[PDB]
Amino acid sequence: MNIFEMLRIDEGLRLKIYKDTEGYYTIGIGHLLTKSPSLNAAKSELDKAIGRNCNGVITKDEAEKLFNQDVDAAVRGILRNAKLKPVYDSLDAVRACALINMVFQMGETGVAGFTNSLRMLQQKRWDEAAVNLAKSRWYNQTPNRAKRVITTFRTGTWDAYKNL
Ligand SMILES: [Cl-]
Repeated sequence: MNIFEMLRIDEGLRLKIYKDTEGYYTIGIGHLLTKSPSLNAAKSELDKAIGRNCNGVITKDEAEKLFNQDVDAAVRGILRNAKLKPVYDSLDAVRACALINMVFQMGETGVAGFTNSLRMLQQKRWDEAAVNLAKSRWYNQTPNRAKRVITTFRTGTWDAYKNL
């Protein structure tokens, strides 16, 4: 298991434009297109992103292209973040992927607000951090996903993803 397989499990893969859990226009492997309610605006962003006339749809290879780009951005993001970097550098591999997972899903700015969880993760207070992590809109809105990620932070293993 690696970050790509992990995210693939959490985001699924859709070739036509879809509304995500928050009702936002997205496609591929959780590639957010736009926060606006406009399908056309989403269609525009899709074309701009792919660099061709797609008319709301893409291929698997293009999806994977967005995907590779998005994963890289999250990492680069974390590494550039004053608040995220120290935590990220402090984690073992497996746990680091979980941080990437959250950033991919919510953005670096959103994750940077889990101040207390962040500190706990920094201190290696696994169980304590898992509890704090659960006291969030994140967990209340996407419970099964949030559970997998928290379990990962708690155990340092891929178990939450085994057998899926
Ligand atoms: Cl969920």
